[PDB]
Amino acid sequence: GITGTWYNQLGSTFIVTAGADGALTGTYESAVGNAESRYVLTGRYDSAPATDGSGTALGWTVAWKNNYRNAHSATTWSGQYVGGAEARINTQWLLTSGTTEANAWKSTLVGHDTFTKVK
Amino acid sequence: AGITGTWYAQLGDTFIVTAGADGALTGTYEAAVGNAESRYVLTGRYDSAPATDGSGTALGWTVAWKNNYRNAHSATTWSGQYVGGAEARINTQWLLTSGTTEANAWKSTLVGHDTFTKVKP
Amino acid sequence: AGITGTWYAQLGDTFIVTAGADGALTGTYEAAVGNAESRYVLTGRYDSAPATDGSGTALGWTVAWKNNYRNAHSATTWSGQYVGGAEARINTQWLLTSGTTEANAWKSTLVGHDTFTKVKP
Amino acid sequence: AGITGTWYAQLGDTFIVTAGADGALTGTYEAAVGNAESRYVLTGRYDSAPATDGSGTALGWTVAWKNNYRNAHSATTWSGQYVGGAEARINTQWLLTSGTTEANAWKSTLVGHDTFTKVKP
Repeated sequence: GITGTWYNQLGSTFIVTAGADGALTGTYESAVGNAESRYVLTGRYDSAPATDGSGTALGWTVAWKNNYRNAHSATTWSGQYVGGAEARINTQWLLTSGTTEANAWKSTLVGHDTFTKVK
Repeated sequence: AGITGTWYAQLGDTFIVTAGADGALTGTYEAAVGNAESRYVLTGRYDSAPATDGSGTALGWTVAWKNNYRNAHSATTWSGQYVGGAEARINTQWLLTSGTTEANAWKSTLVGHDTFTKVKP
Repeated sequence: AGITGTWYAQLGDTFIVTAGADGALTGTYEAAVGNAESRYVLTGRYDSAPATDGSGTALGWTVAWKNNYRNAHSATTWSGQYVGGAEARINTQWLLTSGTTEANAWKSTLVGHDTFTKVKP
Repeated sequence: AGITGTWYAQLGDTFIVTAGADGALTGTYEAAVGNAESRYVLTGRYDSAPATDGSGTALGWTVAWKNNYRNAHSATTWSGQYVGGAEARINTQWLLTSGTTEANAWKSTLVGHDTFTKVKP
């Protein structure tokens, strides 16, 4: 259910491959923030989920550095894939910026993203 | 250079990571228990060209809590920064999401924080 | 300010709040079931002089999950912003902390999000 | 009785709180250098009849960052538990939401953690 292209509510495009033993690999393209073009993503998912109607736990990380720019920051998404006719990946995310020690307390933004298979 | 090696959490957990020249993090996370049955694959990303100014290096990684022995139907992501020097640290916040039914989705995700050091607590 | 009145969560919950002239939020939160054992005191604060540039109005509140009928030994805080207009919303993220032993403190806190609207979902 | 008094954050901030018989938290938060332009109203709730099994006492509170002297158009909520004994502490996680435009809403909310103690660190 997981492998393929996913779209967030704000325009961002997540292209992922789910490996048979739990690897997530792919690319992320953000429509907002200090970002441009595509960024490598890597993560993990539960490759043997329950069959009781539960979602499939997963997570991945993007470091906001590519050949175009470097935002000195990284976002992790943690959530679950929910299959069926209206399939979705429901996430919460943490975006941590590299900071000085004086600004560490404000290094990390939190949010949520629901991804769907259609725009 | 600074990131690659072994890191210890405040409560006994250990992880060993290699930081690739182009931003990959790969390694193993070992829950406090200490045995093989408590070792899990870790994968993530870091800023491989960080600011050269005394600021942290941004990073994140994921562990799905499934290995050859156990499966919690859960995954944790840590988001943070590495701070180098005599008392080097990785300061993180994490989210642990469990697979749930739709009715219980509201209570799927735990949040916390952890500081990792190069020496045991 | 547009905050005073009734708000509805995505999953059935209702709260009724008064926003005081000097930044107080006071009211009652009613869990989705809306029976008589589902009402709890809420208290919080908001920006009583927000920006006039089109920005939202920052606010937060807490409910401790104890009333005359039951005690869940837990508390939720919501942090967010009020957005006024034809489709007014309060956009929030929340943290629900349960009383735990030290051993289980790592799993004490759930995180989530909710959007409150002036009409039912 | 355990909660009422002065608490110190790791970073230098101070707050003074009274815990009411029926679950109210009321007080003042001081972000250094505390004189007045640094003092803010805090209000929240706590579990006034916590479990007797060794669990912490759940609580939460909000500060909107406006006073008679300044206004940051933001609000922080802390969610945590009070743990009593010789080394009493309030262990929290917090959310700080700023008023934003709709375009900037995605970056409206900071997350962190604060452990408060009865002696300054």
